[PDB]
Amino acid sequence: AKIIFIEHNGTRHEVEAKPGLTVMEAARDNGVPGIDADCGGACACSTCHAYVDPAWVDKLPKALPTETDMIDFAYEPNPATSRLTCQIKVTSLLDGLVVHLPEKQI
Ligand code: FES
Repeated sequence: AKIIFIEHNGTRHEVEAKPGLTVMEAARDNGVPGIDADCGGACACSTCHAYVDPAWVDKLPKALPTETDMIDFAYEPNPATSRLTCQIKVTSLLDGLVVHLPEKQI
């Protein structure tokens, strides 16, 4: 599945990710800048935060309380598009998924 990461400045990064990996791993293992992922996908750091493109928000699983509580700590969270990428599992249906990276991670 192809996953597209776009930095806050418009720089586009494309990666191919096997179903089963998380979007965070897809970015981390392929050298995409803008994602720190300090806690390693344990949903406890909010440094894997990204804005899902509106065209894809409804195609993703609903966020769990534990995730939303963490997003509150993220840098400039967006109520409609913000997600923790380590909580998004890649599947063939997400082929073409577009994710916008924030200016900074906290
Ligand atoms: S990598 Fe820490 S919450 Fe996603």
